[PDB]
Amino acid sequence: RSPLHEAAAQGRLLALKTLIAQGVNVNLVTINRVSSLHEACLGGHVACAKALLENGAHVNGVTVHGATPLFNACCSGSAACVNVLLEFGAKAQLEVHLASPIHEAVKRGHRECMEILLANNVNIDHEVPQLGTPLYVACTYQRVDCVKKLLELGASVDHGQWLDTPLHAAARQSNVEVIHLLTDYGANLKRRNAQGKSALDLAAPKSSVEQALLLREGPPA
Repeated sequence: RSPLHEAAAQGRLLALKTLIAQGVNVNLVTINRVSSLHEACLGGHVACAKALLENGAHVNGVTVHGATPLFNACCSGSAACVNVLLEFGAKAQLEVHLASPIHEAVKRGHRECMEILLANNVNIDHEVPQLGTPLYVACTYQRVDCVKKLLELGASVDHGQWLDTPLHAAARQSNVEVIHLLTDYGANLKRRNAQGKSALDLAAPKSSVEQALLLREGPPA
């Protein structure tokens, strides 16, 4: 790990540009194949990221753990970083063995980063194995604004993590607004998951979430 890595991690633009000017290797990576660009993006430091990109940093570089600069930018929640990476040719949706930027953005409630990725043609219903769709992640982590936006953009309401629907995920949490939003957008309140459980079955007894499900569930057909 180099001085450039550290300047990038800290968001120390003047030090970073000074080091670049001296001729240090912009693309030097650690044993985990982490570049200075990876560290700038993880810190959400857009000016440092752009300076590195201007000097030939690899916009689609992959760490040993499958992280790209774009994934790291989605960890930080810096929309500015996401934009500059995409400007320099970052791939928005990645192959299966690489960490998914949009799913991390949604998990952390970074709605603007999510919208930018969707605007750059990431599949709104992209189901990462065992993680689920963006809507499923949003429901798992009680990201109300992300849930609302995804539904409005046409996310498949029942598409989650194989048989676990977004409503099943929401039922395990404590957010009532998410329950009504899913229901309003046509969620199937009756269907059962891989454990044979309905959303109502999953809700905590006497909880507000359970109450919401009870109030929205139609009568026996």
